[PDB]
Amino acid sequence: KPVNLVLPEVENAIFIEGYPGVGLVGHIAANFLAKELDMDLIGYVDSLFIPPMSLILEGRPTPPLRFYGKNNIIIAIADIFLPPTLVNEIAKEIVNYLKKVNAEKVISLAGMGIGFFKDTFEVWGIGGSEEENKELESLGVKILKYGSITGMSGKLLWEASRAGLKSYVLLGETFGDRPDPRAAANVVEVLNKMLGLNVSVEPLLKEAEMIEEQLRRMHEQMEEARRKMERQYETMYL
Amino acid sequence: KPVNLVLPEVENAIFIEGYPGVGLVGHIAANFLAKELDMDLIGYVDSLFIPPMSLILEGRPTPPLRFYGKNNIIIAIADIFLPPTLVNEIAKEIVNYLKKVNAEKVISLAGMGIGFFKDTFEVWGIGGSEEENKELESLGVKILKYGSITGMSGKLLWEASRAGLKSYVLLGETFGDRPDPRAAANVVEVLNKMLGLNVSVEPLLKEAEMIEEQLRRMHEQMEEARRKMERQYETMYL
Amino acid sequence: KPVNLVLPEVENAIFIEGYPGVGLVGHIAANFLAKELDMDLIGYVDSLFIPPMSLILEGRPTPPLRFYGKNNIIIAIADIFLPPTLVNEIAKEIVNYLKKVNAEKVISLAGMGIGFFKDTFEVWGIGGSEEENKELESLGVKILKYGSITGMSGKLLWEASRAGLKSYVLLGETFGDRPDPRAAANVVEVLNKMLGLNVSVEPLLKEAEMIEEQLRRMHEQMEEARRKMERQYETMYL
Amino acid sequence: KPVNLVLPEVENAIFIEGYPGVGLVGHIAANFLAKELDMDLIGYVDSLFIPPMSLILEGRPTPPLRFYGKNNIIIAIADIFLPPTLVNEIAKEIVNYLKKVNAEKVISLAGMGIGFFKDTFEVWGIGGSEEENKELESLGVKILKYGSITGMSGKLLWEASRAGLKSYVLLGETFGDRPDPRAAANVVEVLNKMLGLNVSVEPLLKEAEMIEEQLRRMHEQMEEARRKMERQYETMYL
Amino acid sequence: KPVNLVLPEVENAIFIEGYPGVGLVGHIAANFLAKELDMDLIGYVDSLFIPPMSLILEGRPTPPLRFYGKNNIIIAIADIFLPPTLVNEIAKEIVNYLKKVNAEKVISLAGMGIGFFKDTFEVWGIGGSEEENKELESLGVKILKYGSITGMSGKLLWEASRAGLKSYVLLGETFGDRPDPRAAANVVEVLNKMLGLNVSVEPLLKEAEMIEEQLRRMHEQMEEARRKMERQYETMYL
Ligand SMILES: [Cl-]
Ligand SMILES: [Cl-]
Ligand SMILES: [Cl-]
Ligand SMILES: [Cl-]
Ligand SMILES: [Cl-]
Ligand SMILES: [Cl-]
Ligand SMILES: [Cl-]
Ligand SMILES: [Cl-]
Repeated sequence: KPVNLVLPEVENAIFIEGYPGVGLVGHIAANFLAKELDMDLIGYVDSLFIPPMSLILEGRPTPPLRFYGKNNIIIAIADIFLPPTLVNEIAKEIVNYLKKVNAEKVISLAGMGIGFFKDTFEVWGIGGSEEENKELESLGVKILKYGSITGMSGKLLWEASRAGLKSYVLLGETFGDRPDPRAAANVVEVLNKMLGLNVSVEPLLKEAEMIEEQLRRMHEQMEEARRKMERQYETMYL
Repeated sequence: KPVNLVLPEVENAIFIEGYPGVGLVGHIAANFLAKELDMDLIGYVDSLFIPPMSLILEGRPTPPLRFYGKNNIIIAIADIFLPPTLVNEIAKEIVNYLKKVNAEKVISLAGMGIGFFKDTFEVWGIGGSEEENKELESLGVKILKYGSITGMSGKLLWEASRAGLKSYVLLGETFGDRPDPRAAANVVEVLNKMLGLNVSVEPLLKEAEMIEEQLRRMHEQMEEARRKMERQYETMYL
Repeated sequence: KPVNLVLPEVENAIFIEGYPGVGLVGHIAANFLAKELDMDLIGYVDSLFIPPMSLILEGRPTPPLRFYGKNNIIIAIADIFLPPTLVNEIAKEIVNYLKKVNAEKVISLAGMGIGFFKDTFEVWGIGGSEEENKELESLGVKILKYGSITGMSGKLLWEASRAGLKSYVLLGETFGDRPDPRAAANVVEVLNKMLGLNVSVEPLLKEAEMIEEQLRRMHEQMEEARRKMERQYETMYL
Repeated sequence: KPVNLVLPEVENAIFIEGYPGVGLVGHIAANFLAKELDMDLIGYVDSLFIPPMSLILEGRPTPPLRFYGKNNIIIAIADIFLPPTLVNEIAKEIVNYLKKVNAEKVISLAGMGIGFFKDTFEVWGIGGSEEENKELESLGVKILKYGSITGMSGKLLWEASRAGLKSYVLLGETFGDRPDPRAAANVVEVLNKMLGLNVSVEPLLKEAEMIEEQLRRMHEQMEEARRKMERQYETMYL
Repeated sequence: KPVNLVLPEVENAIFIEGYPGVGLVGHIAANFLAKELDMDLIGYVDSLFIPPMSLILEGRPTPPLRFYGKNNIIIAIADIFLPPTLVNEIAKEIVNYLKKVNAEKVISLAGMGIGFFKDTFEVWGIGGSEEENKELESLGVKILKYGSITGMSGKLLWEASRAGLKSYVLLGETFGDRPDPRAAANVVEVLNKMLGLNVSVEPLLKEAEMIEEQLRRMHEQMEEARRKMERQYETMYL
């Protein structure tokens, strides 16, 4: 067997997947939820085809593909992109596990790279069947009419619905070229409504401001430093 | 088994295949027929070697290789190019299914990239045996004397005929560098005669005009906008 | 099993192979013989690793690797280059078949890319053993002393001789950069002497003249057309 | 199987691994310890996927992946980088061996590429569990809070701890672009404290000085030589 | 099984291997010995992963990897480089054969690419164990202290010694960028002393002179020809 899921059964699990993707939208959202709900590391994906590494998080070695849990919610995180065939093999194992445990919901978190000059960033959605499309509509999420969703999200959407599970994908609009905690927040907001979780997305919006403030400040200091050096060169040498 | 066909039996099926190819001729033709005959999604190809995705069509997740049906006609569609060995594996499974169900006809839809400065775009044809060549001649389709037909179309032509099925390929002449709904229409016209379907190719010809009108109009507005900006720069700054 | 030879037994077969190669010498020679001896398509090579296609010849679908026959002569043709390991696998199956049927002769047709400024184009030869070298000498074919022969020809030469079959390769000298029906003719001439076939190589030499006449004429008309356009531009605009 | 560990059992082994990596920090450290503790070559990794070579050390042929030993300490050395899947396969076999022999400690030596203009080069650490983190803290090694450790080190850290073994990684800060015996020395110092070995890191610090002195001296002589040649050209030819 | 050695048993064989490598030193040496000792072609390596070809030597088809013999000495020759894993597989089969027949010596011939401006070209050596190092010392061959020997030579050295066979590598220093019959001669001289063969290396040194004389002469005639053409252009056209 190329891929082994090492993951305890969690009956009627709500499974949320945020693999790396455009904007890191899914990934930031999933990681934020795992943190804010004080989830434990409950399992991981094991395969010879996952390249050798340990991530170190709060001084604990963790594998690159892992599962976090707090009673009934599982969150699936990855820190690497993976080749297509391996993704498919992992998706197979995940869907087997979700059938086994009669998972209540299968939710994939994703990003949609969508220009620069858009006023507000929406969250789009798609459901396994018309029933799930209706649910998403009733949380005021725009349903995606035409498109493609590649990667784990796209495969889970199809595979999980085909196995009779209620499956969804949320796609936060983002620039498409950078980590975007704001778009992740939009997605986490939709997830609050969907699951009644009441997690504040403030720390996420704070994080975004602090990054942008830091960038502005570093650019200021860089340019101020070269202007000082030019003025200094001229007074010394003209 | 590398490829699983998930497809109910349709006795004495007329199987039509329009995989992506030059001009998207086959693909547009097949997709148009599926739509205009209000076909249902009846099946799909499943394989670890098909890269992970869902297509979203009218807000429903669908796999990239799928089958549409309406009583006795099956239409095979793909939204991705596929590597040669996988194509061969899919062809094997398709031909097995068509033997099983005693398919009446196996028709591949394709394009022939053929210059720019040709007055009219023809439709060529080829049959599994001289019997099918004769049929195509009697619908005034030119028989291809010398050529190669690569991809699924070429393989099905040979494999299906070798298994005792009546097999054909229709090739719409096209530019060779762009989606061509007009050439698809030519092919759909030939398919009407062949199967007595009376599907209007008007919406297809309309679609082509609207695309071209839109392009012309956007190019007009683009060029008019830069001329305005030049005039504006000059009045402001000369 | 990666490669299946679908080929009826032909006792004491004279097997001639002309796979694509420098100059298309082998290939043109083999194809010409098959045509001029009104051979039938008697079989083919079947493998998932042969890329999907049908060639269309005289309006009949044929596979890319095929066998032509007329009582006791088999001619093996291919329309594609193939990767080394697959070539070896095909060679194995071919040699098994030739042992089975006690083949009388195993002849590979090939080209030798050899400069531009040579007056005459020779045909070289090599035999499985000194006995076959002697035969070739007695038809005034130069024996190749040192060299390598890659591809199917080289493998068959060795494998067929090692299985106790009389094996040969004929190599028509050619430019090395273009289809050369003249060099093919040289090879077919040697094959006439070797097998007493009396096939005229005139149509081949005719074909070469007509191609060269067409090229000269097109180049004339091209250059005459731009001279006319220059004269026309000058009279219009000076 | 694809990888065979040829290695005698050493009960309750202290296993130290220094595979090549940034700075050659791990590698230099491990190699130095093996030498200074007069270890014997006790085993090696054998695999068809290890490229064919012998290293020659003190006139003895040795394989590229080898194990050195002196009563209870095993040191694992490699002289080549290896592809990820092979690394994982080797890690599997190593961890199996370490379970078998109830290894006391599993220590990976590594480097951390970390800029140029840093005052001191530290040594960081990480442990399989909080118990080992505590040990490292009590030798005044900074515990790594966040990061990733790729390669054999990262995999062993996780795999060995998951099999109930006490596992650690030491990471010497280094420039990141060159062999760094100084950083290796820092790591060997930490290893002395951890295992009570009292190995002098002087020869290592000496080695670093001699390399740097040699570089400076060669650059001096090069530049002095071209200045002499310029002066000589001018006196000869002006 | 990927590689079959077709090679009669030769009890207590002296096995000499000269696979292509830097300078073609090994290869020229091995080939020269096979010729000068009037060896017969006794066997070959057979594998689907050896690319299809025949070499033609004195008008006989031979495989690219072959074995020459004269009572008790086997010489292994290859005319192609091979991928690492295949080399390892061939080495496995060779060492199995050498255990089977209780081979007396396993000698690899190789080159060491080593600059341009060296007065004399030495021959270095290395032995499987200290016993063989001593033998080589007693024929005044310098023992290599540190280095790596890649390819078949390196693998045989290790594998054959690990199977209890007496194994050696001789490395002729050479430029590193061209066929070097002189360095091959140096190696053949050492092989004479080692095995008491008294083969004159004169024809080899003669061959080198004739090549160099030919090069000088061709370069002379080339340059003399363009000078003549310049003089001729000037007298015609000034
Ligand atoms: Cl990341
Ligand atoms: Cl200045
Ligand atoms: Cl498309
Ligand atoms: Cl201006
Ligand atoms: Cl061709
Ligand atoms: Cl190294
Ligand atoms: Cl001067
Ligand atoms: Cl060579």
